Amino acid sequence: IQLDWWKNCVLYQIYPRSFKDSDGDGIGDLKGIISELKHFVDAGVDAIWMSPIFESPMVDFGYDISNFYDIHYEYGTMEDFEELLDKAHELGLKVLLDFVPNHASNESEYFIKSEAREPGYENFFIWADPLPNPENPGVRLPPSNWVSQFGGSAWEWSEKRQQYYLHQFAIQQVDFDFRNPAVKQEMFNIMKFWLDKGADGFRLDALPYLIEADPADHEGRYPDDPLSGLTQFESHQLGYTIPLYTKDLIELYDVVYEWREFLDEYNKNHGGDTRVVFSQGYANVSMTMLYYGNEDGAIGAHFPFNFDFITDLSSKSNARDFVYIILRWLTYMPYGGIPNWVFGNHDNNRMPTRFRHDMVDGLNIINMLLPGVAVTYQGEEIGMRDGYVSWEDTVDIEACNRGDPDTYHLYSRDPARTPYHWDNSTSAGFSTSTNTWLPVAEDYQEINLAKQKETARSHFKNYQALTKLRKQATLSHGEYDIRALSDRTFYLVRSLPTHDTYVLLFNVSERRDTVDLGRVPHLTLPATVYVSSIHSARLAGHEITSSQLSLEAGEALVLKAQPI
Amino acid sequence: PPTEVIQLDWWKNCVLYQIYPRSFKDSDGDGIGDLKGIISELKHFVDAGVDAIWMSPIFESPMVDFGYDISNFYDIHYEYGTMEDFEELLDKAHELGLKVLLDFVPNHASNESEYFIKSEAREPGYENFFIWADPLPNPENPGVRLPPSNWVSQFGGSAWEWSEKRQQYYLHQFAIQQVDFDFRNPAVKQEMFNIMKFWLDKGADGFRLDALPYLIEADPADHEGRYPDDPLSGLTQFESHQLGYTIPLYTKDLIELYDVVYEWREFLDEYNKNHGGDTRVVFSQGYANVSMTMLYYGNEDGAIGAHFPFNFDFITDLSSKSNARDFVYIILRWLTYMPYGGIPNWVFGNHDNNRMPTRFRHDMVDGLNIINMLLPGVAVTYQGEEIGMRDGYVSWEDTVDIEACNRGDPDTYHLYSRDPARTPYHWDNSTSAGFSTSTNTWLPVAEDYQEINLAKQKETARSHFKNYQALTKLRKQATLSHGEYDIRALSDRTFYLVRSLPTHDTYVLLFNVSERRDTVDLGRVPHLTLPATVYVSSIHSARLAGHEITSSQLSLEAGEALVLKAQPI
Ligand SMILES: OC[C@H]1O[C@@](CO)(O[C@H]2O[C@H](CO)[C@@H](O)[C@H](O)[C@H]2O)[C@@H](O)[C@@H]1O
Ligand SMILES: OC[C@H]1O[C@@](CO)(O[C@H]2O[C@H](CO)[C@@H](O)[C@H](O)[C@H]2O)[C@@H](O)[C@@H]1O
Ligand SMILES: [Ca+2]
Ligand SMILES: [Ca+2]
Ligand SMILES: [Mg+2]
Ligand SMILES: [Mg+2]
Ligand SMILES: [Mg+2]
Ligand SMILES: [Mg+2]
Repeated sequence: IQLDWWKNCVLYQIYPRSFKDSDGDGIGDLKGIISELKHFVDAGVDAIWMSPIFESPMVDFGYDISNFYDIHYEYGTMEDFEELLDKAHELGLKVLLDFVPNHASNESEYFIKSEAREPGYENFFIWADPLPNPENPGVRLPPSNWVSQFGGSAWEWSEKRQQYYLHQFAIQQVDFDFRNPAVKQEMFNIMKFWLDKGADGFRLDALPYLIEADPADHEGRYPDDPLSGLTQFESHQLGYTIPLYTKDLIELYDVVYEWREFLDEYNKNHGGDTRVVFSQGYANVSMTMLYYGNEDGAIGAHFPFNFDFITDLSSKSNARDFVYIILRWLTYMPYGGIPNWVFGNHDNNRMPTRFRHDMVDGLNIINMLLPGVAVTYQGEEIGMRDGYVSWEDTVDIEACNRGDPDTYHLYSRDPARTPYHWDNSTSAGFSTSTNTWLPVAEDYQEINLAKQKETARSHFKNYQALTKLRKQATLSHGEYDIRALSDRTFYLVRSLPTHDTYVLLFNVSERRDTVDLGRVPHLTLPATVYVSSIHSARLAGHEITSSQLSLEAGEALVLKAQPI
Repeated sequence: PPTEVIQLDWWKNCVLYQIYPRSFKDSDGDGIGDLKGIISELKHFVDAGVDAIWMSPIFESPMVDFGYDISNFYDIHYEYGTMEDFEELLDKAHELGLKVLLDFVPNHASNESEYFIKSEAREPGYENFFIWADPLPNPENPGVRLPPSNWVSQFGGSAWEWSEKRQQYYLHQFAIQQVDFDFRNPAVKQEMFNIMKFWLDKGADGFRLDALPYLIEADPADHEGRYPDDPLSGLTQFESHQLGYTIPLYTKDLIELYDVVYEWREFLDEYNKNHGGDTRVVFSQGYANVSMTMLYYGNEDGAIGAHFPFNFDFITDLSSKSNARDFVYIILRWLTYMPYGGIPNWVFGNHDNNRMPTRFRHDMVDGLNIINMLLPGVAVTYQGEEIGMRDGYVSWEDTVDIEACNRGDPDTYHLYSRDPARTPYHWDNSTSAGFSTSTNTWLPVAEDYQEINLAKQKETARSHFKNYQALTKLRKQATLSHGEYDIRALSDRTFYLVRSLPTHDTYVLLFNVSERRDTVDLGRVPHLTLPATVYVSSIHSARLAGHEITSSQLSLEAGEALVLKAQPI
């Protein structure tokens, strides 16, 4: 039976500001994306989601939204967006928008009206009174010790309103009150507006932070978060507190289930292709699985993002660690759940930087060959590395607020946001201008899409071979078997009776490894190399005939073998 | 017809039972368990379907750490009995077909050992038997003596004790009275061979080897001729005398310890080659991360170590906070990380940790013993798990565990004390649960002995003990010794474990580990064809052994566990 599109799509995250500049201002834009929609068809991408493109002061490059109903002028107009949707659908692509429900810009009308106590907006954000200060009574203390994800107090004093407002993110990102039925209605209004425009669904931002302790349950006070007791964190630094009262509250999931109830209604009433929500939240695996639904029968996000290849694996990982981490989502996911696999995003170091340059193909093979949904971040299809960004060039508010000239590199997301490497032209073909909002990585001459399209073997040609492979019943409907053959090498087998068997072998280590292919289930020899790492001695079409296989450091093969 | 199978070597699928001799059976009314006690109940292990027993330490000991402080590694502690009682235990155990393993503590000796008395005196052959160090130079005021480093004892305080006699510090990672051997001393390493040969020659079938993570510490040659400080944890809740104040980078899990273990295995392999009869084995004790734990089996350069390291995952990583997905995921860790050729093992308790039904729940006893017995490899049972013994209440006044006496006080002792898991075994409802004829026992008998005792569980229709016997009996079936395993969660509440083998019966555990009821589709369980028969059920299950499962829809109560017997694949 053929699956609904979202159950095995290749999903590509576009960071619009760094994708394509169509107008020589050094800033990626919608006309730029429209100009390269054909790239997604060439790559074998099914669906694109864009990081935020709504009206925003750009304090957090779009995650601070001042109007949820119109396009950010630097990216273009409502008309450009409508054209992007039209041409993407024409090419067969699905298009998801980055919805940011936790917070609004302090330049939003919601906030201005709330700060001024305009009726029906007074309780739109979290507003609280100061505490008195025993050590210097002149210096007001905030309602609680809560710490912002971007450093300092999560509480900002409003001169105008004579109260503190909550900001789990930047001072300029103001936390909506999700116990307010008017806030919750406004979220339906925003989603209805963009679905009415033709959007294929939403990526839902920062959900762990939706709800904080109600002061009603704590004698009218905001309860302090427990202390970590780690001496490397001072009271203004993220890590000083354990976010017991400020993150992963059980009530956040009820909001998500209400969103899915609304979306299921909409899909029923409008028909056509299913519109989906994919949720973003870094949390422990059990809190992450409540985004899918709960055991009482609630249904949530079509899936929450799996960040395990970001959070729990790196160049420090061995083959047993790879297998053990891959098994986590597969062990914890509810029955009928769609697995997904994320290798990078705009908040984390790029895939080849976190792992090694020689592991790029193996990592893209894992993404494409595991059951479910492959997620690609902008650049991973060509093996883009972290770009060098000086203190002087750093614009990430997280790095500016938490960091300084000596430390900024511990915090900055900018190195994973440097402009896309189209070719070896000025600014790697991202712009006609040499003034890119972030500096272009120094290695764009070695690493760009044009070069990879015209070399016999490249990351991009491997990417294309893998997205093409996902059309095979073996990958859409086959079983999986995964195990380590040593500390250095593991296998992943997809099998399905009467259909071809596909086997990943991946030496994730820095050393040669010789493995016994007789230990691999469902693998009969001779077998044919379908894809090999760009540094493999073995080419596509090569026959593997010996049961003893030496893999070089980082080497990955996909073998096509006889059906079970 | 059912295929023939070649029987496994004994140690690859034994049920291994840990005896804590002080708490097992008092034969003489002193309230202290003893060897004649154990001899009198060797038939209990045959009745239970145990293949091998290991005893916590019975060697001469001042009893500061109840046997782990050994003053003579070549004789028996007088409270437990004599060498002759030991020889008698071995003979009668072997006559009944049991294997017997001794617990040997290689890391440290009693300060009452001749080794330490000779070492403290700088006697030739023994001066460098232990780790002796000068004070750290304190030029900033030479008046005050500083210890060699900030190292913290596992039992609280400095790991360094000043000897007025020798005018140097000695290392004790445990109690002041437990002195760390120098494992870079070839004479120490040879003495460890001499001890194991002596007990193998008596006819021990092998050893459990204690506290192996602590064998080797940093060599001052690598740190400019001083003992390097352990890094600070920087946790606000620990001061410099408190375990937790340091990270044991220079004091635990050093790579050189594994070379000692591989040398033990080399010595044992040669001994087995030169004596024949059944393989003698070493099982290693070490609490460490999974990568450091698997190095006990061997390494990927071909080194071979312990027959296995103990798997403590059901103690360290699962509890009553765990759901069915946690259970599966933790079970998969040993199976994923274990090297090719390695024998899995499963440990639910010991003399250092809370009892299984206390860590989990009282309603989970059967399900936990089923997991132990149905998983592939070796089931390890701690004294009392076969009847579902719970922790005993032990007051501060009755607390004798040196770790609690050193680290704890009237308000805190319960955080550290191992005594609740060491309370005397519940034989029956007589005086002191039939452990002793006296009302005076070395630790108090748990208050629930009238409700939880072996004799009662033999007389009643359904019991933890009767389920245990049924499971150890099932382990003789080819499906459990030789069969494949499949394990997955059906929900957050219920997982399955299927043992299957073409032409032999299929066996399926279904376990609701949650506090809520769960209904599951048995159609999702691989190799399960209905109708199927309940082989074992939890003592409060709606289903008795022999109950026919015909419906593909199965409702399980909180804690309920079933083993189903189903037609061969
Ligand atoms: O380091 C970023 C920080 O924020 C998270 C929260 O889920 O990411 C999302 O939310 C932020 C505020 O809207 C954005 O800055 C970020 O870009 C967005 O993806 C996590 O990545 C992390 O905790
Ligand atoms: O809490 C006790 C402490 O010691 C360990 C070390 O592996 O256990 C063994 O070593 C001790 C000293 O010989 C004994 O007191 C203990 O009974 C013995 O099992 C661990 O359980 C722990 O780290
Ligand atoms: Ca919030
Ligand atoms: Ca030692
Ligand atoms: Mg532009
Ligand atoms: Mg970060
Ligand atoms: Mg006695
Ligand atoms: Mg303890």
